[PDB]
Amino acid sequence: SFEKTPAIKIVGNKFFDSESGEQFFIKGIAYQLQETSYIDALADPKICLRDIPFLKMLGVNTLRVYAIDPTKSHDICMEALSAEGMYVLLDLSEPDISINRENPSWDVHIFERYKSVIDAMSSFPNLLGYFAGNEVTNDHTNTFASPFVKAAIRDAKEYISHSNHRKIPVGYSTNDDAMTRDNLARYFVCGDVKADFYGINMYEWCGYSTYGTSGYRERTKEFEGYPIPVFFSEFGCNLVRPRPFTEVSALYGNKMSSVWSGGLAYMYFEEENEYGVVKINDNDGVDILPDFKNLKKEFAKADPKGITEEEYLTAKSVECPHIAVGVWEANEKLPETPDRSKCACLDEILPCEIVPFGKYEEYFSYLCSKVDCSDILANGKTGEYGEFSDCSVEQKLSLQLSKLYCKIGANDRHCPLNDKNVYFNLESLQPL
Ligand SMILES: OC[C@H]1O[C@@H](O[C@@H]2[C@@H](O)[C@H](O[C@@H]3[C@@H](O)[C@H](O[C@@H]4[C@@H](O)[C@H](O)O[C@H](CO)[C@H]4O)O[C@H](CO)[C@H]3O)O[C@H](CO)[C@H]2O)[C@H](O)[C@@H](O)[C@@H]1O
Ligand SMILES: OC[C@H]1O[C@@H](O[C@@H]2[C@@H](O)[C@H](O[C@@H]3[C@@H](O)[C@H](O)O[C@H](CO)[C@H]3O)O[C@H](CO)[C@H]2O)[C@H](O)[C@@H](O)[C@@H]1O
Repeated sequence: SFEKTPAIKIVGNKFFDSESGEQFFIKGIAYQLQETSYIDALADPKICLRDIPFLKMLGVNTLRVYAIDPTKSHDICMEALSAEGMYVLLDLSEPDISINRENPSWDVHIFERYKSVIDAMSSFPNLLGYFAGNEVTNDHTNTFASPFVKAAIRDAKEYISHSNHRKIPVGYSTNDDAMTRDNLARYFVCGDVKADFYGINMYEWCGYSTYGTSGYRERTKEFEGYPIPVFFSEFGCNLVRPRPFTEVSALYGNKMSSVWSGGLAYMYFEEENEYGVVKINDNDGVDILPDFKNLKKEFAKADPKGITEEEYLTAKSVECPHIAVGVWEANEKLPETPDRSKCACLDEILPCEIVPFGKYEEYFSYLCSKVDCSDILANGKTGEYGEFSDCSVEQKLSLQLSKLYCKIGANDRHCPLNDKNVYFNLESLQPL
């Protein structure tokens, strides 16, 4: 039974309980432990079942999870969360498969990761939403990554739309860099492709601050009227400890409740970073930390006054920020939808291949000085994306390798790169 967690839907710039029609406010906490590189606590009952009683004590209705393993089952933990009225916001990426902010690509390999997570998690009514990225652009030196994130939002939403699944919204989580934040917010709702919701990692309020002095009043005025639901995807500056979490009183108070859809404290687990509200001891048990009681009391007190779906309904294109060198370099034109079938054709017909099974940079420099690599380049500043720029890194390399091989024209099965990962593709010899 998922009865205690009816699906949440979006209307305008607010979330609503699809059953009751009442506005949904996130009272959340990030929940992520740190042969996958990441640990998927939601795939392991002995972990989630240990923590849910403590999560219940805190009074949260939402978790943010940054990484799941889509090859594992999640029904036990997802059902156990639902039985306690808890929802999940989930990143689609993982640390080893994410859009690289310094050298961005939107390709078949990352898109396949996104689809796998969607197919693993979409059956659960308590899946609140998916993030198609987290703090990808994080300052003025990497704004050209944002078009790739926008393409990911577009493609994730279309993949969901064309699937049998409930239409779980797809949004974005951003940092709070002063020089880029206005542009980022506009960009993710500009043109034809928009985030469904927008989360900000918000650490402006530290210690015993106030609505006016923290910056919260300024942020609230800035996001007034923003066309999609907005919330604090993280909060909980730890400058002053134990964290009193008095920001929670402001966030759910009258002024902010009309703009913000709540937020998620960072975070459940203590990881030698002084951000946890619990610490897992040597016996694998939960040791409650001084912050825990303060977060619990603040959430307990928080009673946001929202508006109902029906009354919101009877109440009611964004220009993309211009480009300026060194300041804002995210083109409105987005990379294409990665095409697994097109790219899979490279695996089959190319004479020279590099297996996935430091290296990449060196080989690109070598090959791209011998052949024209335009067809695999992706430029988020100028909005120029080569025909195979959506293929995997190895496919892109193999293409250039094969071009060089054909340019040489020796036709002797010697691929012109000495490396154990290079091979001649015998299928290339087979006529289609
Ligand atoms: O900056 C250039 C380098 O970028 C490298 O790729 C990164 C990629 O590693 C990153 O993965 C993110 C994680 O960093 C993120 O961690 C969460 C934290 O952001 C948060 O503060 O704490 C939680 C809980 O502890 C962390 O899990 O998790 C998300 C979701 O799984 C991952 O997407 O993403 C960056 C932007 O997409 C990306 O640039 C790249 O590997 C390097 O080569 C490059 O030098
Ligand atoms: O500079 C880039 C950096 O910005 C970080 O966001 C900052 C906030 O950290 C900062 O918060 C200030 C508090 O630390 C201080 O104690 O109080 C003052 C107000 O009196 C706060 O402003 O506020 C600025 C501007 O609002 C933010 O830009 C981001 O978390 C981080 O993502 C980014 O790298």
